[PDB]
Amino acid sequence: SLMIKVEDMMTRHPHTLLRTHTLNDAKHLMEALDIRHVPIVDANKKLLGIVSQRDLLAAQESSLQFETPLFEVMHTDVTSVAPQAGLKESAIYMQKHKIGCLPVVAKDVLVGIITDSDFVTIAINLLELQEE
Repeated sequence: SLMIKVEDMMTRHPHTLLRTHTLNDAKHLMEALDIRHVPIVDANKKLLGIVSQRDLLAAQESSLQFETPLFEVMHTDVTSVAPQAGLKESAIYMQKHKIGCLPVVAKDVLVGIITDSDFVTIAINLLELQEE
């Protein structure tokens, strides 16, 4: 039994946006950092939702028929986890429920995110261990 917790492998201090910032802002932020998930938070860093590249692409495609506020784009259903959660359990949850990115929250405050990028890092460290 490995005791790895979500907080041990999550991306800490993720870049976030206010709900009144726009699709265009989230697009730009995603391009600048080459990321695909931007949590939406209030002034006290409390998680309100999250937008993915897929969300932005679907809104843009659905418009061909940039200024939309993020609160209109983000899904009203929000999945999150606590930082003390076990890593294997949380990954299995993400797998089973087809969740690509899982925000990590403590007392409503966003403390981190789990993304595919975090699993790459952890796969590398495990393979390195297996080699050693």
